[PDB]
Amino acid sequence: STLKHLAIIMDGNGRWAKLKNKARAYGHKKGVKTLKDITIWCANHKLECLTLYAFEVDFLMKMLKKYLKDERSTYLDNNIRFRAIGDLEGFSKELRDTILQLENDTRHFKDFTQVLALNYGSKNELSRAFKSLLESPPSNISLLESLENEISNRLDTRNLPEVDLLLRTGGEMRLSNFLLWQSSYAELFFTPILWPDFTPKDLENIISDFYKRV
Amino acid sequence: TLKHLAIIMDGNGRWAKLKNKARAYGHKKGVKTLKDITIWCANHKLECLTLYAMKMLKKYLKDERSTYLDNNIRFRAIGDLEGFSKELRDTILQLENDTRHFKDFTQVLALNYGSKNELSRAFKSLLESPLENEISNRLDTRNLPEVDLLLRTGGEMRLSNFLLWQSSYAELFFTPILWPDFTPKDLENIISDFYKRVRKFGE
Repeated sequence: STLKHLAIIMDGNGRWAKLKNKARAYGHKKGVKTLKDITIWCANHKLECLTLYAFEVDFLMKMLKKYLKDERSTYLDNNIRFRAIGDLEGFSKELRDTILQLENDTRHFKDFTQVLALNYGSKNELSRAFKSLLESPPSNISLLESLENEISNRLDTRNLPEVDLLLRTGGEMRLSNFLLWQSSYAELFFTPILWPDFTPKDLENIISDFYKRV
Repeated sequence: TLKHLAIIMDGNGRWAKLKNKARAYGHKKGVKTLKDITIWCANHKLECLTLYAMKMLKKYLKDERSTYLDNNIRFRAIGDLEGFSKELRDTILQLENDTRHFKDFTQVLALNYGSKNELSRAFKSLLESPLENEISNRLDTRNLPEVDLLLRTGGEMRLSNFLLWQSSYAELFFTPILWPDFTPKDLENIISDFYKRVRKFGE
């Protein structure tokens, strides 16, 4: 309805494990679970887009690819379109290929899309969109004065609705270079609840307040 | 470490309807707030103060020219100045010129400003006359530091197309206080909080 695109900055995973005198890796696992819970909830409640801010380095890109392979079924199952934003060029060929794969094998699900920000940075994304216009300018570029519409479609999020509600768990109140362009008019919410302790119920209360604001 | 403070002045209209008066009275009051906050930031050694902001503007630039000079306050405007009259543009440019010698504190009024539009003008500039840092220096704010604290008065919680690129890592603050009721005292509590926050992430 009024809330079509929800974006979430998942924070508090490490800090969570710590507070329970546990290993950081243990926190990132519950975090990943909450992620699944949150995307399914959203898919089941008619939301069009859900964007998650996700991100030796050679090993983490391997866990991702194994991760994406693990959940490949859960997407196709619930009919969730997978999409990835960020600088994919910085990933291993093996990973950038699993992603482009999962993306294409889910392109048809046009009702609810789950977007993962991987090796993503708003300034960088906008930089790449610029590099795109310098390499492939639009024919009527000489007759143009405003490039906002040109820029919007060169962004990784091309064809995705603008962010309606941007949420940050973990207590911090910063944007952290996340969807700056796409969140220029998004309703901002913040909560001290660590990501792993974040449940779908919390999401409901927050969404309830969203409408109140509107 | 608090060098650049950006503020979205909002709530001038609700303040007016509340006191049962026309918007003009609220904006009139909001100009005093602006002046007081500005002078307060100069006295406390901030480096830059950016404010998100018709007949009133030319008037303001006219009657306040004196306080910018007395207080050693450098004036600078950002936004799309083209959309302004040939007369309004002169006052603005002239004021930037009559104050360019001040180097300690700078006050930036965002006039006819849009963050998406500013990025659009810098891009166009780059194409025309040729990464992240190159785009940055093409922005209206090119010579100022990144925003450290972005505060929004009025109660609303959204950036509203304001300094999006320049505020990517800024600490966000929201206050229900309406711009005309906002005082230097409110600003101080907020700045004390900003430092408490800066101390908490390192723990």
